[PDB]
Amino acid sequence: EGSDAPNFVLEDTNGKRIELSDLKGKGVFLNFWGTWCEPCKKEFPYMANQYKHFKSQGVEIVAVNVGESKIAVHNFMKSYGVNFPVVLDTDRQVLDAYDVSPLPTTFLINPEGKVVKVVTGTMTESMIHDYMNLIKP
Repeated sequence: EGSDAPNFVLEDTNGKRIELSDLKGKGVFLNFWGTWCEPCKKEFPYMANQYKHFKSQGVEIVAVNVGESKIAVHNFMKSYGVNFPVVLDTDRQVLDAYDVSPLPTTFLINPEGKVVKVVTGTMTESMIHDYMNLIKP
């Protein structure tokens, strides 16, 4: 069932604009994070490993960075082996549209574009696997 996921358009660290509604038809694992955030750091390698399994099953990750710069985010991506889309919520407009407080917070969006599950806090690799299975087409 779910609720409609608020649409947004944000850049990646190359300046490419990504619009959430353009990912309809795929599951979207929408993860809010910051470079300073320890529970975020812990789960990033798990996300990358699971993405290897689920990209070919029609799950996309969109990891929304809260407020930091292209260079800070680039450096983090390289350090953590990020192999999936990362966008920059430069002014917290997307954070606020999702009503996110602590980091990380994750929204599991089905192929219809509806939020079916919300997860606050760090996620184990087993949990991430389950979450991606939930939203795959």
